[PDB]
Amino acid sequence: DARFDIAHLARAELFSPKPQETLDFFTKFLGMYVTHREGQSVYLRGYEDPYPWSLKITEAPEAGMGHAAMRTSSPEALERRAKSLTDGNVDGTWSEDQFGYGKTFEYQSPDGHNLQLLWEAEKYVAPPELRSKILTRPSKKPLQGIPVKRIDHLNLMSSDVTAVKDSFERHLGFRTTERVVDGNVEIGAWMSSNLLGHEVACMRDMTGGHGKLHHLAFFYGTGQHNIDAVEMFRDYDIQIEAGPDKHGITQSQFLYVFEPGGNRIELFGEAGYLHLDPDAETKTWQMSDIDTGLAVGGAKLPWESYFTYGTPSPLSLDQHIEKYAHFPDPDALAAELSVPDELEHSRAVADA
Amino acid sequence: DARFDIAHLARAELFSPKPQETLDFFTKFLGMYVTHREGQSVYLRGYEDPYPWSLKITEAPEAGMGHAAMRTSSPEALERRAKSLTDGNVDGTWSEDQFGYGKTFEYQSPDGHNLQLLWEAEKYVAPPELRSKILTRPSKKPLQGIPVKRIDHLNLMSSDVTAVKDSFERHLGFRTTERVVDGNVEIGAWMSSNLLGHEVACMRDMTGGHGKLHHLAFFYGTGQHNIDAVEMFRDYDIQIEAGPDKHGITQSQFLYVFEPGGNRIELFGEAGYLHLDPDAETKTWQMSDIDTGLAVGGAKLPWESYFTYGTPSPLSLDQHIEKYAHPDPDALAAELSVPDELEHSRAVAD
Amino acid sequence: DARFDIAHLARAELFSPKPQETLDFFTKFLGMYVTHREGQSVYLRGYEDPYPWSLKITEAPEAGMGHAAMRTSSPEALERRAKSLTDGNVDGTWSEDQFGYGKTFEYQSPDGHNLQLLWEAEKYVAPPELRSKILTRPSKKPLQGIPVKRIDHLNLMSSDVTAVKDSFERHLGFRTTERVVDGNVEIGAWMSSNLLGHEVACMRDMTGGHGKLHHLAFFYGTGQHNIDAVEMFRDYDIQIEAGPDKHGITQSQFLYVFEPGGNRIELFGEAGYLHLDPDAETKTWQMSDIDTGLAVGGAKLPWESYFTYGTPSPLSLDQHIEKYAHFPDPDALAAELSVPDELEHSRAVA
Amino acid sequence: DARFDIAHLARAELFSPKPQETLDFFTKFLGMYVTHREGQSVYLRGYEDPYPWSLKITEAPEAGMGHAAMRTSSPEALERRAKSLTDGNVDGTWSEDQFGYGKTFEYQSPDGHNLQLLWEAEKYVAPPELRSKILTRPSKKPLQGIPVKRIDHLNLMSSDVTAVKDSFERHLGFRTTERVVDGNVEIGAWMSSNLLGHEVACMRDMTGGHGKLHHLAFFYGTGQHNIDAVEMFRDYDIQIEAGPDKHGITQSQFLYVFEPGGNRIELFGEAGYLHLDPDAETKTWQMSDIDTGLAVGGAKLPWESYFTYGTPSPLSLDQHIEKYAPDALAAELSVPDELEHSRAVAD
Ligand SMILES: CCc1ccc(O)c(O)c1
Ligand SMILES: CCc1ccc(O)c(O)c1
Ligand SMILES: CCc1ccc(O)c(O)c1
Ligand SMILES: CCc1ccc(O)c(O)c1
Ligand SMILES: [Ca+2]
Ligand SMILES: [Ca+2]
Ligand SMILES: [Ca+2]
Ligand SMILES: [Ca+2]
Ligand SMILES: [Ca+2]
Ligand SMILES: [Ca+2]
Ligand SMILES: [Fe+3]
Ligand SMILES: [Fe+3]
Ligand SMILES: [Fe+3]
Ligand SMILES: [Fe+3]
Repeated sequence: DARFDIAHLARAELFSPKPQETLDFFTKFLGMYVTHREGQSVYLRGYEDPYPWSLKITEAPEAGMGHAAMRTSSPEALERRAKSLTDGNVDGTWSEDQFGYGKTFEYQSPDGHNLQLLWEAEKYVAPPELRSKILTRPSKKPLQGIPVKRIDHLNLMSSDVTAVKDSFERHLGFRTTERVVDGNVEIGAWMSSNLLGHEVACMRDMTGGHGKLHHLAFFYGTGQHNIDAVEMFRDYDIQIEAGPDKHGITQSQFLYVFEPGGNRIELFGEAGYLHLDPDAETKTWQMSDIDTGLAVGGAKLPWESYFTYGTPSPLSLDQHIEKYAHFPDPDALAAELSVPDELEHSRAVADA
Repeated sequence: DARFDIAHLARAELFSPKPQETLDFFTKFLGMYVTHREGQSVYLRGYEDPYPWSLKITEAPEAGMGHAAMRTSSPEALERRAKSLTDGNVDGTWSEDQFGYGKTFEYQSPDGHNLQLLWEAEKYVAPPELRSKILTRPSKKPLQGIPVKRIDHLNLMSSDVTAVKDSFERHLGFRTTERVVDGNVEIGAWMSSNLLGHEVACMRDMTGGHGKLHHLAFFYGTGQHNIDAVEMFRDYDIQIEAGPDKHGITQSQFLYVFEPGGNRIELFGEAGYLHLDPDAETKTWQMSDIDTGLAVGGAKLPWESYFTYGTPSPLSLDQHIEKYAHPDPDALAAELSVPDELEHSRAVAD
Repeated sequence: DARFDIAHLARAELFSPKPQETLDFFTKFLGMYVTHREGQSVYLRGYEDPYPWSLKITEAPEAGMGHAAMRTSSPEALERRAKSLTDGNVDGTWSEDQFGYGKTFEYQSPDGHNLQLLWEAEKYVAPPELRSKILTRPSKKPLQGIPVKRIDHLNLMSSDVTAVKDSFERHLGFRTTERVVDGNVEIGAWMSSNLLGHEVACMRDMTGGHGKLHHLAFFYGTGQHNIDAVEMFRDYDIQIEAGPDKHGITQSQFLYVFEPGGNRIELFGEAGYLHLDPDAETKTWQMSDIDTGLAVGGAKLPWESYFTYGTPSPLSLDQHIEKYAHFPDPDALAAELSVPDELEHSRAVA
Repeated sequence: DARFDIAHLARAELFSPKPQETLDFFTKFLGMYVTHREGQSVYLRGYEDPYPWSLKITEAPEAGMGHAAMRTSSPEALERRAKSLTDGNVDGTWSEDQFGYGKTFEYQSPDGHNLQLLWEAEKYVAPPELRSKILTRPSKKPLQGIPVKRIDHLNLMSSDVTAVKDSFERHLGFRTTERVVDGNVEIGAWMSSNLLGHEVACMRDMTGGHGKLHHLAFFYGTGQHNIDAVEMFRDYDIQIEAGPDKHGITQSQFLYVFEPGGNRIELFGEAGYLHLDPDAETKTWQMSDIDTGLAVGGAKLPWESYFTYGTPSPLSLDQHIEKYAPDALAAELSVPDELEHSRAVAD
């Protein structure tokens, strides 16, 4: 019974070709605290992240995810999960080289995403002047930007959603709370080891790419903060993809923006739907279900980015939107033909 | 100085070919109180509308606005406004035939919209069991749907925005707070006689049509109520056009839906930007300004309805969206008349 | 490792001497669905409660909690927890007499609270016309009142908080996320088996009573809905105890009211602080810590009800408030002397 | 017909004996822009204040209101209002000595409050990098604190509420939208020249004092910003008096705090009830009406500060709360018990 072996998503690393601008996004707009700098990397936490960092920004020639690490529910759970992966012929490596954390198992998803498992995590203790009167809160909410509380979840792009889902289910004990299917093909899976709808999702890469990041998400817990965040991004020249609105899938209040390095960042409002029922069936969204899945309100997710752009991208975001909006390309048409039309021409999709 | 002669938008009448479904939308979803029924009409108010009705639903073979009435700030202001219109060769009629109101001056905008001015308005008094402990609140907030407080504003579609704007400015003393221009052509004007951004707007009908209703708006004052409303509309099968989001123009939180009779209804969240500065210049939105004007967030206003559909429509809403989403030489004529920064804005979906 | 054996709080039963008024509170104000009636009981769920009921209202001569049931994470977990309790000399009984559920283990807390454990629970299926387009949502959000999504948590009053806490920790595998201490005495414990701050809390009965209910809580997930709920309760004559505000303890947005039968009901806004860190130390609130624990904002929790009234009460709520506000009683003064003054004269207490 | 002669509340000046801490409160917590410094004063605006300042912070030995200025609807309206006041034997002064503004009429309320009228007001224009894409918004919302949009309203404490009300009604053309009465005594009056419930209120000073400031208020327009603001104030050691909640009177979402200099500041959420009906009767709140007037929710307004403390105060805030938790008893006997022992009052 692996169900309870993974506790939560501890941290993630973003690659940025504009590391200072990425850093300024996370500090000046999202009010994250800087806890460490070393080499070409800067380490940040939200004010309610429990460990010394949840986000690592690393200078790189391209955008994308350096890794994501999940924290286990015990040291024994870490041994059981690492052994399951090894016995499943997954190549792993043991490391202990990150500030604030100990012994870490590194491996790749079936599509090449860098994933990590750990137990050993230091509990962040604030300097006295940053301690909160709220005792569950390890540091005061900053006075900068619209500050995020913590990391929320990860959305991976895969050439094969089922292979990534089966890895999380079989080796990590995750359940799939919700998925989107087109005939017999899984094009999205939302997975969790706890009450959350998901901490890890996987969506089909319609461009044939491998091992990409769709988005990293941070948590506000309040829908208004997405309204405040989008008004900030609009007036301070950050590109907005879609939202604020509410996904039918997970019932999460969402806002998607592009940080200056080109990674897609999601801001999450109200937690939404907690999976208290311990043996709920997977909810499967068909193409007849699909419209509400994307957005309860009037929001339209752009075809030319949402369904096709992740990081690293062989094209700039501008070049990507150009190509997939046809500003035809055989690649763009291949993507269009692989996607079912109820999804492609949904009232919750706009095609530039 | 006509600046202060119009107090507010008192009421509007919608025509509906599905009058019971229209009624059910306003009572079951928007929790409006029914205060009267007469002939082919039902009369409603939101719980903070001050007079016995703000909304009249009238059975008709087509959708659209039967009329809108503005209340003046005094009986003398009513005489001054009616005289200004008469002296400007606007042909008006005096009537006194509506429940809850008295003497009314009826006239047409330059584009044929049925407009009215009145002073005499009964103050709604609730039955004892519906009185509020909040003394400015004339009736308890209902326990039905996501209830609207009151009427908010009117958006008129016109072949000629400037002619409609000039009428409100010159004859009613309105100021234009904000407008959208493309070269020398005004494609929208937002007009007010008070601190509100607007109680009356006028937007260019890009199909060349005349005298249509773009939308009637009702007020919540809370952005969350647009979120609650859109979830209600989504799960109870009302068509949603755009929002919830926030218009840069007026800084209003908006949600646009179609009531079953085909009229566009807007739900307004937070009041937004109050015009306290008594001599602010008109803010002119160009096509370089335009994206934020439509929506601060990621909302996309559909080309195929928002810019082209109003009531009455020579086409059904489904037939309209079919035609303007495609080609039709009429749809292409509309596309060529609209500037591309507006047409291909990141705040427009085709 | 019992940590993961309990999944969540499935349901609770309230006793009411005004059963029809209690039912009207939960249906007309809180928009709960009625799924079953049997004997002198009615069974209700919120629109996102997974089983056919989360709330049972039972006619009785006094208010209070008939029982609360927790659902296990497997059938094996139910056998393990029942065996732990039996091996600990706790008297249990096996039953299967409730609509929508199967085999149930009934036992009493160390202070006499009726607690139950079960695995077998039917999944509620709505009639076709009440199914949601939101596939995690088993039934549409109703158009009545400010509807609650689901049951949230339980707050038990005990003569001995530690005895109740040790039962949940040792027999059910709960962790204590937060607690309030006065010297060496635990006067509150907040306990969870999952990411929630708590599904079960226990607070010290300062009157020397045993086995009472402090409150049952339902979930909105949205702070505005506590604002909407309190405005509804205010204008429709429900007694409001405190809030809306936010507890420092759990970081939960709260509103406390009394349902007409005399039970204290809490409405919860935003989920607040999720316990993602699997081995966080218990956070201990002292009397120097205390003010923020009660309320982040300006809310004052009334001494004369919050700290002293639970159900069943030897007095009516009005008689209770009379006695503990001294409208002195040696019993009221005994309660005052047992409570530390930092708690009693906190800026978060009136 | 003076009804339309006053447009809005342009600005106010606060006195502070802790001028730097007061400044830090308005910049670090409330995100106000500093536009000028001169002598012992600093000038600030919210990002949607139309003129170069709405707030002036002035070093002084005691807290309180230096002045409040209302903007008229025309230059002629300024001449008419000034003439009405002088014809009523009110002592007025003409001045033109403030940054961002021109010709000003200064006078005192019947109770000694420093009030001003002006027409001439410069329109603030942001530097290019601070201009908003929202064209009605003259400067970007700052990235600092929970920033206020603009000044909202003023609440004056008076030994005689009726005398202050009569001045605003008869000389400035304000209407009283709502008031609280006890028998034939006005305990509160909420006054407006526009759709707002009020831009000026006056409440009875139960201590027998004269000419005090109860509070100055700033606008968010969003209830959540009061929630965000109170959490900020709680964790950064600002004293919170009451709220967040909603006043039945005006239907305004409110939060009351003390800035470090001792002045009471109110943060306003949703605008609430707009007075569109041009000839609504004044709504009179009795002592049977009273509970909802104070707070729709569970909020309790503290007797020991809310009903008795204003600036300048002969006592520190701490000394005031100490005393009001013969003078305290005189205050208690003058206040009717339905107000004093309301479920919306804490002692
Ligand atoms: C399209 C549905 C969905 C749901 C939850 C997410 O966090 C997300 O990015 C997308
Ligand atoms: C397109 C800008 C705009 C602004 C305010 C409105 O009420 C509206 O309907 C439209
Ligand atoms: C006194 C702190 C507290 C915290 C959370 C609750 O749900 C509650 O009822 C009380
Ligand atoms: C006590 C009622 C009330 C109403 C509006 C306010 O601005 C205020 O400060 C007080
Ligand atoms: Ca296709
Ligand atoms: Ca064009
Ligand atoms: Ca039974
Ligand atoms: Ca004591
Ligand atoms: Ca003089
Ligand atoms: Ca008294
Ligand atoms: Fe996501
Ligand atoms: Fe509108
Ligand atoms: Fe509780
Ligand atoms: Fe105020």
